[PDB]
Amino acid sequence: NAMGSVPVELRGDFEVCRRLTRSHYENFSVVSLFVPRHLRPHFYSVYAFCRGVDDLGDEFAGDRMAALDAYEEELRRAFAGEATTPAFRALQFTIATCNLPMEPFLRLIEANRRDQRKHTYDTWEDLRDYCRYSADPVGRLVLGIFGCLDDERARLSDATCTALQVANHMQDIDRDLALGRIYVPRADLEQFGATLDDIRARRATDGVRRCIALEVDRAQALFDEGRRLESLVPPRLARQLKLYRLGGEAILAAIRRQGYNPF
Repeated sequence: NAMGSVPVELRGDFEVCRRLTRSHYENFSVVSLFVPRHLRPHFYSVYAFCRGVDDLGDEFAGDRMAALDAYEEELRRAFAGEATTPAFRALQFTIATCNLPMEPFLRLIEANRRDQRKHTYDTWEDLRDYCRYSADPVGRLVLGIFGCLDDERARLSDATCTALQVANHMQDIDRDLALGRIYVPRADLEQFGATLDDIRARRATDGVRRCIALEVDRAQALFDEGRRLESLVPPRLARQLKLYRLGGEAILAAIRRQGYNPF
């Protein structure tokens, strides 16, 4: 019972975070299978925060930018000790207890703005750069919760978080296409004589397959580099990281076992 490790006055607010988290993330029992009871509440508040950013995505009615600005306002208030939501009161306690920096929260907010303005990616560097906002900040906050957040370990965390997002992008070419987005870099397709039109026309040409393979290799190399973090953290966090890695590696392995063919 994670709720018992939080102060009595805050248990309601953390209960909200727990509800919002469990209902939004179907696999949360796996994501938190290793987290000690005294740290689970911080997972719930951080994940409720991410859910809040998700909800202001494609299906949100209203000025996305204005909504996100207001959400950023709430976030800053939570760092000033003047939160007004149950979710953000819980986050406020978490921020303080785990000494979390503000930048990763602001980057997750910015990730949503990045997704608004880009439907296609020109280069690998552009995709990598998106990952610095959409994927990396989660890993950094997780290290923060465990007392492991410094530049060296963050660097290794980022390799893993980025690897994971790429792996997921690659297995989700079809899903993303149906939503109006292509994450496969334009230059990496052209490097093998393919184009974005191939992706739109769901054609798994030799160029397409070689481009997917290039991304898979990049992500595998990032997993390999990320792996080092597993030796630098408490064993509970280490096993959690290993398991994210295994999941990501298995996604790559299924892509390979499909001849690098989405669709």
